[PDB]
Amino acid sequence: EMIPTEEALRIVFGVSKRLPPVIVSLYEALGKVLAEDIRAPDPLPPYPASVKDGYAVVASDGPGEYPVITESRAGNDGLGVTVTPGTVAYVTTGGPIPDGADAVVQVEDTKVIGDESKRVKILIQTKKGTDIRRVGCDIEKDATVLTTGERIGASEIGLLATAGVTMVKVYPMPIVAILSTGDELVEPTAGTLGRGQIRDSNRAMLVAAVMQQQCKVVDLGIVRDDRKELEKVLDEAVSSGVDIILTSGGVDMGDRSFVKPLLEEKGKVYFSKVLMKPGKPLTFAEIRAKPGKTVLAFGLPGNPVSCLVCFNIFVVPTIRQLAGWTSPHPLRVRLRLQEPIKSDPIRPEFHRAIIKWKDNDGSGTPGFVAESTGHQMSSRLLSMRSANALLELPATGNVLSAGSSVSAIIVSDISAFSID
Amino acid sequence: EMIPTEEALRIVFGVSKRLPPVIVSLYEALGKVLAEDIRAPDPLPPYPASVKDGYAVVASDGPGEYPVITESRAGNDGLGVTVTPGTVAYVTTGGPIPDGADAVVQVEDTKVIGDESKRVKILIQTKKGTDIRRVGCDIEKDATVLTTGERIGASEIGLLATAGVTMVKVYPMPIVAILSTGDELVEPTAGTLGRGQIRDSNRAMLVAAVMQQQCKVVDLGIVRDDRKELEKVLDEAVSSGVDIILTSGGVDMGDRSFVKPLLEEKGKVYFSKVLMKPGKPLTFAEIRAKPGKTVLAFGLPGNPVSCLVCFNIFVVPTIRQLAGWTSPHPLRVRLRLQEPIKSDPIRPEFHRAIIKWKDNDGSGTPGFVAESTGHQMSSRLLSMRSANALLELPATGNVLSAGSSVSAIIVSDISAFSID
Ligand SMILES: [Mg+2]
Ligand SMILES: [Mg+2]
Repeated sequence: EMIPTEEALRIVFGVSKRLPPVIVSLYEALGKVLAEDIRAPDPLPPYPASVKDGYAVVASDGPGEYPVITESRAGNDGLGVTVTPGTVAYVTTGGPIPDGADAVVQVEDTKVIGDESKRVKILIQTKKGTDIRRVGCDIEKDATVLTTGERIGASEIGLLATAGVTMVKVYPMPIVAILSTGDELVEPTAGTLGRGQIRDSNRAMLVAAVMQQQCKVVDLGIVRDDRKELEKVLDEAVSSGVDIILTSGGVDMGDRSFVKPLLEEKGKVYFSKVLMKPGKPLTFAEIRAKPGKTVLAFGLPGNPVSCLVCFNIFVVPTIRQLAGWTSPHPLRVRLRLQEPIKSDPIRPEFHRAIIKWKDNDGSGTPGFVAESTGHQMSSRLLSMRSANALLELPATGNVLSAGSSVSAIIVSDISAFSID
Repeated sequence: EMIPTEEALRIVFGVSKRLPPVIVSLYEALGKVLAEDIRAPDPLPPYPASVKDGYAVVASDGPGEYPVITESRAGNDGLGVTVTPGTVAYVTTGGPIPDGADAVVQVEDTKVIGDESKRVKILIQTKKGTDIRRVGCDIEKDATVLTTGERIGASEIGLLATAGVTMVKVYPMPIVAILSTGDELVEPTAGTLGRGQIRDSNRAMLVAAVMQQQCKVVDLGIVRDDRKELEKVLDEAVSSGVDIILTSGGVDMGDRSFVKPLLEEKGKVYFSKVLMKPGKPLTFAEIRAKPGKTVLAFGLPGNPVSCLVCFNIFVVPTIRQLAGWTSPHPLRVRLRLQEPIKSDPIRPEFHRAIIKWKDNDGSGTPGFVAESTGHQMSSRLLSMRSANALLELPATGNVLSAGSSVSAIIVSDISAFSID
């Protein structure tokens, strides 16, 4: 009954489809994947431009004293002026090279002479083309500067701005609906708890996890253990326009667990048991919204750790696939254990760790190392605290010694890792 | 005159100060650093809770047929009912254990008997405490679940919700003002460019870079090469409440470069020349806003590459330090070059690369590898395209062969790295 994680992931990958592209403004494009190629409408620079503050010269003149016939910093400066042999022009970095000049001698290789007509001493012999950016040096006209499937970061925004593109065709992020289930739950605003009550922590945790993925959230609240109630919430969520529904709890054993029977009634359940610790009751379904698009549903396990681990392993790549990422899979690295860890005898375990890069990983060479977050019980959300990786432990039941190597899934921005 | 990058960074670190903490809502706390410890007001679970769907029993009774005297799923279910020797109670996962029961036998190790009073056959001999979470098992009452200086991610939001904390004391992000300088610039909305004009790309690039750091941006636009004009913009920016001002251009040589003289007049310039390629004219200053707080100013170089490299190396750790990060420094790793690279003979170079983790880094062991983004000229923003690292090349002027190892600064979320 329990399918391997690799199979469950292949099923999710084959079912999930990229969202239709949209047109957004320049700053709305940040973080999104391009759905069109971007072409430069003009060259960069669009005019021969100086690399230095100095003088535009005729290289063959060589060292000597010359009159300064114009000054060129921007725009129309020096328009219609020709730098002929025996003359020079002052230029600032980025200034347009006047017609006739063929090199720039930086100001450090010159000296101003006299005082009232402007004259300069060129102190070196330069070569044609020195310290000039030719037209199209950096970007040629009609070059493809960005391509469909490329994710937009800060330099890509810079390239869009360079090319004068301020309305961009991209793949959008999915809209995600989230609900919690359970008669024992109370809102996280609750003070004193009554007997048999706990605060709903999964919903806020998932809202935050989805916010970190840059998706709009639809918070559907706490749903009680009543089939008709959950049916109504799920039906309205499916017809609301969301792309993904996340539930937690009420998906495994127990006589008031209605998520799985409702997903089986409303859509197609691809799996409901995965060979993994934590996360074995994870349920994945596809529901058709009536005209009419597809909605993906993840029936996440109720235990807090299980809920977040399943989100990290299955929901994150699904969000990325819907958002057009060509490489949605998580970064996996190899690392060395800083302490001994016992694997499970039946299920491959995703053991929470805090990893860091060290100059010596224990073997004399630089590498990542990992520390366990401690007890791994699925009810213990403190085992996720500060965890930036999931160690992929095989189902051997053996104690993996300190210094041994394992594969690890990196789950939090690797560029925000705390240094050793 | 050119100070080493390590010295420039130490100066910035010593001058930069953590911002005063504020109180925010639960979801506004995501991404922020805690400025208080968080204590659990009650235990998790706050009642003895079942780990399984099954029956709460007296362990010493052993296998046998017993009447089901109550059912417990949440809240007050089973309140006042005592499970005595010779009786059992049905329980769902998370349900409160009735008084008198001391173990749970999961439903798979039982069978329902008869049909009309409820009776069950317990098929195993269990042990006291099996499949029960004692009060405080996961979190003890008054335990510190989160500490001052801890960054809040999704699991931390979950822990805040668990503890009923929905108003959180955190360090805020800095507010950042951004402007571009130059008579040659036009807005990125411009179509056909006139002679000697280019689109302003640095400002949008920096707005995006600051957005990626989760800071509010104040966009001050294009400023022309006029001392009084820039003075007015800088003066108003300083008194606006921002914490950081970023300029680009007009900071090195040239007779219409007013950023450096204005920073020297209005505040204290700590350095204006750094021994690095690109980025050597980087200028750093502290300005006092009149009552009255300190404002940090970075006079970034005008060349697009230089502008973003300096942002990545100097501004990012400054943002993080202001936002209370205890480890603001960028992740540095060791990696192997996939192609030969020529270092500079005078300045240590921050060479743009696209890095990835490989199962074989070329030496037979897993590791990061790097490819150059190509020509590294500072006017060529295409050299930043897709770059996720800066290779730290020493100032040797030698060709570093393919297969050699270098240090690299990771500049983009390592958990969003495209896999090999
Ligand atoms: Mg439940
Ligand atoms: Mg300028």
